[PDB]
Amino acid sequence: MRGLSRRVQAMKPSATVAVNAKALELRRQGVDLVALTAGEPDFDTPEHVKEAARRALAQGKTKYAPPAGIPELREALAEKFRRENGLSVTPEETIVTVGGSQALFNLFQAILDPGDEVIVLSPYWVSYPEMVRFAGGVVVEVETLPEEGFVPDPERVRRAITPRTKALVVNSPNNPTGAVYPKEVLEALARLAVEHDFYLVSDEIYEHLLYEGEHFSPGRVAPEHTLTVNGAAKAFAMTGWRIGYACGPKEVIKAMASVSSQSTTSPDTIAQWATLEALTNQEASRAFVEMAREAYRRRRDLLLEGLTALGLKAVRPSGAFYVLMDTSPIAPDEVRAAERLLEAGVAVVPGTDFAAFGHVRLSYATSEENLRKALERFARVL
Amino acid sequence: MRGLSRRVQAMKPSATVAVNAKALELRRQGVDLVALTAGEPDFDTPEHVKEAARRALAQGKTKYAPPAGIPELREALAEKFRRENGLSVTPEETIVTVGGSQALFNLFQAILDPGDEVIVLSPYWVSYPEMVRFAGGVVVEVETLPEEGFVPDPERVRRAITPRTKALVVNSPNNPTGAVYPKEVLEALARLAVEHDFYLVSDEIYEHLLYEGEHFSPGRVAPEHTLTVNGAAKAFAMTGWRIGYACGPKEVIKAMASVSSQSTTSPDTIAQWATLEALTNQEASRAFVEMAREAYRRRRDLLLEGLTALGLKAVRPSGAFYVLMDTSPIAPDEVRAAERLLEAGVAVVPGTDFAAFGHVRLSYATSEENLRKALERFARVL
Ligand SMILES: *Cc1c(COP(=O)(O)O)cnc(C)c1O
Ligand SMILES: *Cc1c(COP(=O)(O)O)cnc(C)c1O
Repeated sequence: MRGLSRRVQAMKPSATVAVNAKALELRRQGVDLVALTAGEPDFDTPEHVKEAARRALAQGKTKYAPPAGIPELREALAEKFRRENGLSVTPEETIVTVGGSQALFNLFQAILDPGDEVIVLSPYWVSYPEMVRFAGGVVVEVETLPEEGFVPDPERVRRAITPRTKALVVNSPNNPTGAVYPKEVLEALARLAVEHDFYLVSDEIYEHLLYEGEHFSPGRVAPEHTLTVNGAAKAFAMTGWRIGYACGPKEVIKAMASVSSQSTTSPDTIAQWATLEALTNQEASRAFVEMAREAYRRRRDLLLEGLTALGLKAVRPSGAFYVLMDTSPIAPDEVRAAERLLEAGVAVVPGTDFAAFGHVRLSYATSEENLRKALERFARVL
Repeated sequence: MRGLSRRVQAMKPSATVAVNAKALELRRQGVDLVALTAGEPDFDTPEHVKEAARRALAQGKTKYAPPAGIPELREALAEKFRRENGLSVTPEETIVTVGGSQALFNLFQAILDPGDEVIVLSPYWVSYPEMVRFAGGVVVEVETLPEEGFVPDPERVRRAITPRTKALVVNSPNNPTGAVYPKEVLEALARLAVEHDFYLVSDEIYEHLLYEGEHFSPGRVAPEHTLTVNGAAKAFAMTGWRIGYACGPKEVIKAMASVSSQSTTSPDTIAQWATLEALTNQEASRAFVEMAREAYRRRRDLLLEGLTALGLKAVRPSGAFYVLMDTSPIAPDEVRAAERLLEAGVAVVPGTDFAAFGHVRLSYATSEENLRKALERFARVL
């Protein structure tokens, strides 16, 4: 018999896609749009990393690599996690994946049985519920509030814990809120995992995109319960290279490697060698990170000042490059609001898919010139 | 609760790993071993491919690409499948993946529900039964005989069909046997798919490594029932770039792309542009393929002659770069024969994991000198 499987037919339709279609038809008819939808840095990948790629090519490093990644990179990862994050991990507790997205995918496939529950904090990155459901898991949502700066309340999270809880996903700095969680909150969440016996999944890919505060890794207090996900995508403008990495409990890391061996085999060899350089040449990478950080901060300040002048509400973010704007004064709901802005000449992402109802996500990974234009168009709508 | 999923724990041990452990121990204690274990070309990837990669780097093509692959590549794939395989496909019925292995992985996740049966023809590539069982499928084995040149009998396959049969996997040229199936057998297998309503999965990655006969794609006779898997890995010596592709029913291709968006997002962008060059620059690419076919042919003949003179049995291969050798005159089983050969100074792959019992896989993807050096060491195990 023919026909698709139940797991693939169950995939929910994105609201972001429908808005995006209307954006394309407008472009076709000559309409000038300013896009504030980018989920990746506007800067190109730094030359020290590109150069390392060129060397690998000439050195003929074009053969299959081990499922968990070339050993040199696994060693550099153990160094990065300890030095930058205060995490006590060995090279064997590290893994290279096809982007941080595959680390999360392999992780869920490795720890979830049909029926297992995963607590997610809304607004959340679109992929979390999809991944949990594709592995037969049950999504249990806990909401963070705008009035609380979108920082989780440990008390609201405890109420979502049941005998079936397998994991808790935390993402700080956060996409789409841009919130940075204080160390006290993160320690409180780690404590819940220890007491209730479940995994704490910490998505930290935005660690270097920080404007105020400190990036705390919960793996510092509960290493055997925490699975730290990270990658080179957002920090070094390497989204198209597809290189991510994680660390955590030996048996879980080993399980994730077995999944890669039956699916992707191993990440692109040239990209693994280029990433080793990004981690080893701290001087050149630090220079790129500081340059991007100062640029994003100027862009963020400019945006918030403008939004405030227009009377538009948006919680001030401390990390990443996003801003959740309240659309109440523009329309009754975020989808209708996003369509109105398109007609005004500004492309935004509706908050529907992130569970950020009544809000729209704005990205400041664009030039200041583009941010000023958008603010002008916002004024016209009001 | 903490712990691993059943799907990850269901994966059983490999005989290849166990013998490779002793092989690494001997290499460690100053032992010289000739390796005939390679599953990838010994040639480095051609310069024009490397050159397309450098251009992409210099042009800033390092951003996220669409889930099914960049539009330029999907269009080139349609042409390749039409021109080389006589398949009538559109760019929309085409998909780019992270290696041919991911194409197969996403396929089974998209079409298999727990209990659905898949028919594999033994000896088979180690990954087939792994991917089927991971998706909840049930493996049904149909044996191919050495006396029949490892070519399948449609009648034997027919007897294996039940109401629960979801797919049939065909691999020609074959790994590990090296057999090339005749157009008539492929047509017969395709018709069983249409007659009994199920999917025919055709793994054609070795299509260009053919010494005698013609390559036939069963998709020509059963388009609505056939998923054709291929890739740049073996033909253009690009195993480390991780780029594969497939074509087939529009709705299946669409479901495979959704699995990608939730896991790997999209294959490495630099590698996608490089692959486009390997498909469009026909003159440079054919020159490489022809040069490789010539070399593989010389090595094959050299190997078979040496085996025959030694009094060892082996079915003459028509494609790929493998040879299954009968280990009866050496040891009771293939694992012990593999261990005796190691001590004689030769590393080979036991046939256990491919279900090729009493046989050992030899790879001639190395220099003639190494092949000669290996045959010479074979005298010590008679
Ligand atoms: C970008 C991102 C990731 C991973 O991205 P990759 O491109 O797959 O490395 C994971 N989590 C969040 C919240 C992200 O924004
Ligand atoms: C090498 C191979 C593949 C795919 O390899 P990728 O490196 O993932 O492109 C598929 N089938 C067989 C039989 C192979 O030998």
